[PDB]
Amino acid sequence: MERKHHFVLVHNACHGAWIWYKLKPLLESAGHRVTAVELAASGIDPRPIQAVETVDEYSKPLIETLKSLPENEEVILVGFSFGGINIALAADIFPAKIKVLVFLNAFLPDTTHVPSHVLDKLMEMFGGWGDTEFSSHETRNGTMSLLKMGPKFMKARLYQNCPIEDYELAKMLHRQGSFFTEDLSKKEKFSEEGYGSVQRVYVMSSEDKIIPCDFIRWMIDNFNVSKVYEIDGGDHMVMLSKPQKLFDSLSAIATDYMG
Amino acid sequence: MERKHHFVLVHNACHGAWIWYKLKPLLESAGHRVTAVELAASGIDPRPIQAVETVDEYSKPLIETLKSLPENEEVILVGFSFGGINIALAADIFPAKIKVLVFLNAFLPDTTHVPSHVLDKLMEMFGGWGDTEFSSHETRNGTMSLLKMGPKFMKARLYQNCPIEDYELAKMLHRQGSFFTEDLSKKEKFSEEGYGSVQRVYVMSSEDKIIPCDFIRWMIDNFNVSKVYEIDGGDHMVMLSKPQKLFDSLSAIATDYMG
Ligand SMILES: [Cl-]
Ligand SMILES: [Cl-]
Repeated sequence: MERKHHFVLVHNACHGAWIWYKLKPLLESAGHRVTAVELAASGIDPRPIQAVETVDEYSKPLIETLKSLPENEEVILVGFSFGGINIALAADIFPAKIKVLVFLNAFLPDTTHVPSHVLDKLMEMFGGWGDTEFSSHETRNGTMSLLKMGPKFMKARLYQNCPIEDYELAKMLHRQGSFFTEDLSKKEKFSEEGYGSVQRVYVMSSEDKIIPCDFIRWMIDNFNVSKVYEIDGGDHMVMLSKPQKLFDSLSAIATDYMG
Repeated sequence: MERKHHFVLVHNACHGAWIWYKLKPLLESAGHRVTAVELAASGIDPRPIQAVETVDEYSKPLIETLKSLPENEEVILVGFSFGGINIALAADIFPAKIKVLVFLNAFLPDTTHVPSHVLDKLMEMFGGWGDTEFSSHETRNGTMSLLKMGPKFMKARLYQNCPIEDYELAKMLHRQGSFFTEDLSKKEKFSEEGYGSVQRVYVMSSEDKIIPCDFIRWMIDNFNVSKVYEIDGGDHMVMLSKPQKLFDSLSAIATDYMG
């Protein structure tokens, strides 16, 4: 039998581990191991976002998950949306624990510009946020920009190809979050020796209404990847709209990083 | 077109509003209004269970939902498992807002024994807690007993007839909870003039492995209902294993209390 892999899955801002509830059993039925991280103030994490004042604090449960792996184990690290930023922060700390980073409908940062750069670029040309609620929270680290998605924005821009049940679930579970853009704009740039050394692929949905295909090509042109996979018909929440096709993409990646 | 109704849906201990993600759109597509309540320290509520020391505090979100209804509106109030206790507490406060109580695989308290009676009986009877973790927390008014479901327990006793994705989702979202047995033992008996005045029906799954079909009969024998509905092949989490059959039962209940 083909050697199986351990996938570590990292969710998007304002969501939680729960988003992987369709994908996780598909991977485990194929014989792979899956860890679905719950970031700080996400899902059922007990902290409010107001208590998590920096991106490193946000990302700590992922760093802990990697720190805790047995010696010499390497994972397939999948980051979704803002999850791309978290996996890049993880790869600058534990590069040798990661076989390949998988940027799934994700922010793909570089090692030349400040770590906020690709978010700043998107926020400039984002289109509408709809009924999304923006608020500020003042901290010792400076002012944190918070957001709470609105349900019309969710339906139109994130979940438009998802079953109604998944949209209802999402309504029931999403939380106020942050993209930590202030904090990312002050952080030291991601390193070529850490992050930049790790193998990376991109998986894009063809109907992502949040992270459009032109912006993705821009990111990749600033920071190349070894291969691009496309999921036809996926919305942004591709693990909910097209879990099987996502499985297929992940499987194809895993067959490339046998070794 | 026949008259539609507002269903207020109340989840079990250690879960949250999310359990209703399948049922809610089935009920709304038929023209009914649904409010899926999140109780305190449940789901994404921001409190820990330790902070909610009394069943009244636990149930506050449900009381608030009922208080906020316009004048003269009446709902079908569905309580699932522990949710039976919550809906009896609500019916003792706002009996006039409730067209009918639906006890869904639920604890069905009486107006004769102390409020904890049916919980205390199940706890004497039941020998399948498995890898459930039991613990205490001392409050200024007494010991509060807590529980955290174990995953094996969940699979065997609650989710055995659910899709594997539902079980994975539940692993991702269940929380430490409580049946408030000490607080319920100290509380005034449920009243005849409030709770006991409201119409009530029971909906039972035929394969409930935590609230056994014989114990349901014992409760109903102890405190009668207008009508009993049975969902064939449902496990305890029948809104996840048999959501269309549950929708059928609720649709039948709405037609008997039509107005
Ligand atoms: Cl995001
Ligand atoms: Cl319960």
